[PDB]
Amino acid sequence: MLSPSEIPQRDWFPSDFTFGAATSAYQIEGAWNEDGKGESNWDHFCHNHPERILDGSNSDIGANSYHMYKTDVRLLKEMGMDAYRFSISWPRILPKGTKEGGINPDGIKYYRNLINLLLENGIEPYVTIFHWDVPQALEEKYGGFLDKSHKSIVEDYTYFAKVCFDNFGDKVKNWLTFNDPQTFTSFSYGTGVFAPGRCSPGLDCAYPTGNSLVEPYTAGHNILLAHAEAVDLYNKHYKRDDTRIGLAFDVMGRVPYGTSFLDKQAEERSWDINLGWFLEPVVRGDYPFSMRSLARERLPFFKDEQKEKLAGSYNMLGLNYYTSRFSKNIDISPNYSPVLNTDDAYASQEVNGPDGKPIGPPMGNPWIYMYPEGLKDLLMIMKNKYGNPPIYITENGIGDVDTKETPLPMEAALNDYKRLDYIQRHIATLKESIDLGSNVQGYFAWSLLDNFEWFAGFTERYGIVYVDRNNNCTRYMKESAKWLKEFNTA
Amino acid sequence: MLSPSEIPQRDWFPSDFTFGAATSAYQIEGAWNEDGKGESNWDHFCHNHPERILDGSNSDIGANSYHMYKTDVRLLKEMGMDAYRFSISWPRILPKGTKEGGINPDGIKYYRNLINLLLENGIEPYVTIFHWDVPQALEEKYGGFLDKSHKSIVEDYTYFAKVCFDNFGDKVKNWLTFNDPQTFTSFSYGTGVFAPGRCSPGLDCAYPTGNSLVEPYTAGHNILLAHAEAVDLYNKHYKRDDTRIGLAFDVMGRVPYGTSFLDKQAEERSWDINLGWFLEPVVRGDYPFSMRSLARERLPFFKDEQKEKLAGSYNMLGLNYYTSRFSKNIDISPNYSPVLNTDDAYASQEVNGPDGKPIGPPMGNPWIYMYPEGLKDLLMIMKNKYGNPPIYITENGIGDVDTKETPLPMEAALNDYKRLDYIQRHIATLKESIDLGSNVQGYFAWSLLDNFEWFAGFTERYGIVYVDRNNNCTRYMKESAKWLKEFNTA
Ligand SMILES: OC[C@@H]1[C@@H](O)[C@H](O)[C@@H](O)c2nnnn21
Ligand SMILES: OC[C@@H]1[C@@H](O)[C@H](O)[C@@H](O)c2nnnn21
Ligand SMILES: OC[C@@H]1[C@@H](O)[C@H](O)[C@@H](O)c2nnnn21
Ligand SMILES: OC[C@@H]1[C@@H](O)[C@H](O)[C@@H](O)c2nnnn21
Repeated sequence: MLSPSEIPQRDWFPSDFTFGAATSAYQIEGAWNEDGKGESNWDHFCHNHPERILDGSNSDIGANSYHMYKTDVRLLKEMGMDAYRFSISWPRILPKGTKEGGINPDGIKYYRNLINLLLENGIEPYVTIFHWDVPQALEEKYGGFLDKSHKSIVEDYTYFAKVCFDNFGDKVKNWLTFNDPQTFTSFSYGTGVFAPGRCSPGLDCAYPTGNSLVEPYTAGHNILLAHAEAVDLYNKHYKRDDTRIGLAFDVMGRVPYGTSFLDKQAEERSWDINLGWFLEPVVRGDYPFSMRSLARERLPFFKDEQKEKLAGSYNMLGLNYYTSRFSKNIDISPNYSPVLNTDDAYASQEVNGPDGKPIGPPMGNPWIYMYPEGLKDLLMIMKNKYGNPPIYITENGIGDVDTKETPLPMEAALNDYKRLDYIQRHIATLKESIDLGSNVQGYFAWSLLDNFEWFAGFTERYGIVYVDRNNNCTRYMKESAKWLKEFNTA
Repeated sequence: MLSPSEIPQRDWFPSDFTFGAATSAYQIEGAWNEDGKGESNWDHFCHNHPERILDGSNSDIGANSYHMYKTDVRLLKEMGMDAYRFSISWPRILPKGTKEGGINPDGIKYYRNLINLLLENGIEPYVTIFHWDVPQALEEKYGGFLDKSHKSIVEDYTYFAKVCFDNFGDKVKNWLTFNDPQTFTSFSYGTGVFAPGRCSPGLDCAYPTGNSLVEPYTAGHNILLAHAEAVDLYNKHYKRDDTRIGLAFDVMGRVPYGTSFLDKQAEERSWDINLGWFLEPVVRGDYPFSMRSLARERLPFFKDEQKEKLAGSYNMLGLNYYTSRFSKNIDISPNYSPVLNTDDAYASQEVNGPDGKPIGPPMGNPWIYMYPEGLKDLLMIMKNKYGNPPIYITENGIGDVDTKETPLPMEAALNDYKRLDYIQRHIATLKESIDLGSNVQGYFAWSLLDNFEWFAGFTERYGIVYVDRNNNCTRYMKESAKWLKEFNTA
């Protein structure tokens, strides 16, 4: 519903600016036990706990992109995308997760063929090493990223990254070590809505025998140690002058709930716990002060050698931006006690401001509210506080609800003008942000394809391309994809 | 040192703006054991521990203002001062510190006569109820402001305030319950340089059997409870349309040491622990979040009733401003624990910036560096963050060093061009601050009179009027005083 002169055009942006789409391995690949692939944490969680997926489903098939990857590339090419963000399945490459367990050559051939095909079609691969799919072998051996020794997972992740660099590094110039460390740790070990489904006693998850105040910080610490080890390896033995490594953060914009200075403080604590938790370690080598003061002993300390490896451990940064929240102060008092790790921010995160209105229009699912102004706020924080590094918006989109009780007619799914409007408004925000001096360099639509949306199952469709599961995952371009084609190829 | 067009003029300010000078009872009065007056904490400290005073002195005589108050008023009148800020000696009024012990009629009569003399000369009294002189009887009974009951000291202070309102309130329209709660608690119970001289075991004070991490907060909590109760009493039974009550805070300006956001965070924590510690309770009903997060259990909680009495418990506020520091970050770490309560800010306070130069030129004594910009910064914080309430600069001045090893010749002491330049520059800053929207309404030069400068004894002269103690405490106007007379009466 933007007027014609407000619709973004490709020539608003630099010639070397990048437009792409994004997927992740567990969400699209299927072929969960084919050609030597080992079980993952998510295979295990979905198979043993279908009650913890909203529609009882799994990603045994997904979008069948293991078998249908060629048509994925054709879609990207037809839309004139500059790049494709996808992830590598750790267990597909290393079925037992370790060096000892062996490299799976069919796993390697799959990603090799995908990468070469993208490149022969003029499409740049942006490769996520880890997008939440831990080999179940490692989960059973030492709990994966829960590894209390801060050694085994770091070595096993580092070797995995090495295998990717050896086998794909000659063709891949853009790596991201981790995707959404914050969501992964908080949801897997805090609320337990993600595999393996752990949380404190008294809380509603599959395994209420963890600790929602400690385990998320343990896993987060292991993620940062792993990231720093992998980047140290990459810089020393793999990086060339035109290649880049980083990681991608999930981030909601934060706006103070009211005019009180207390809500400004709340807002700052909220940026810190969401983004700062992982950003500040890679920028300066330690967690934010606020988190140290509030989580205290539950947040591990780094060795000085590890801080050195952490500080400056990126050439670029990914931001996965979807929505924003109002941050409202909570005082420290004997009547409040944190239950979840995210409660350490002493701030409630509200959809509705003091007027009772949502921060922006609802996009249809339980959590996405359209607030492009938050993207601008975030890019200005990256510019003015964190050194203005090269930024890619590695995910941005909405999920159309499609359930057994309230089906989404294919016709309505394809006429996705709500998604299109949302994409247009966020892209236009990026131009406004560039004009203000943001070092943002690209934008990736989250979801080339309708796919398995984690604990939501297939109840939400995020694709710019529809996937008919009743057929054989046949792909049809939605209106959003048709505009992106027009946009890129004018 | 200011050029002619830069020297402030009286018509730079509104016609109802207030220029004055300031003293305190223990510092000027003398007559320490006369006319029924009870012993105070400072009598006890100086007499029993002369080794803790730099020149071994006491204020048995002070500037002899108990006997010489008439010439104090004559001096104020000659200078055209609109107002005089002085304090009431708790033990001069209530020798045992309680209702039980009785009111001392000669004490009442003294302050009655001073107040009446000031008013018939057209000088408005600004009366500080407590400027650090606790009746020693209360110190011996329950530790004074250390009272772990949070009850006895509150009742005794509130009764003291009631006696002041009952006996002087018909003539006094401007009351300050407390002077420098931060300095008083930190120096009395943290570093122990002030009476009664308490600090943690291992530290250099007269009685290293306290707790520098706890006692200052206990004392601070009792001060705030006493303030709230006295103001509640005042509002209910004594306040009129044209009268006002508040308190006065010591505050150094804070500037980030470097360009790093970490030093901006350190700067904020420093404002919080210096100013916010006592300001935020009277503004909103609780301590700053940063202090609760860092001091934790060492900082007591308020009852809901107490929070309600505290919030908005002022019609005006005093700021005692002399200097500023650079605030430099200190990370939370296993290799650092606070020793003094002020270490809870996790910031070092530096005189010299990263270029090795001082924040501003030294004024002569150990701690005062001239930085009038810091006053403007402080006034903008009061304006923008804390509601822009009516503000009086209730102290501003410098101390001229005068010692047995390096005497200050009387002529050099009277030609106090360094003091005059400092006073002129800060009054100029107030003009600039008012145009920027500050609700500042007056300025009081600290020290009508050369007086007893606490642990420094008589080694520092802060007067605009010189006091010759080798004669009969005879007063001579310095050049600062002469310029102020010209400024006020031109
Ligand atoms: O999968 C659920 C999604 C995550 O993908 C996002 O990272 C997260 O910010 C969010 N908030 N609520 N639900 N979610
Ligand atoms: O929830 C929608 C998408 C998920 O599908 C992605 O896997 C995840 O990386 C992400 N983070 N923020 N929101 N998302
Ligand atoms: O004596 C030292 C002086 C005290 O006497 C002042 O009253 C106090 O506010 C201050 N802070 N820094 N140094 N001091
Ligand atoms: O140290 C100089 C003066 C003391 O003489 C005053 O008693 C005190 O109220 C104050 N606070 N700030 N600086 N000072």
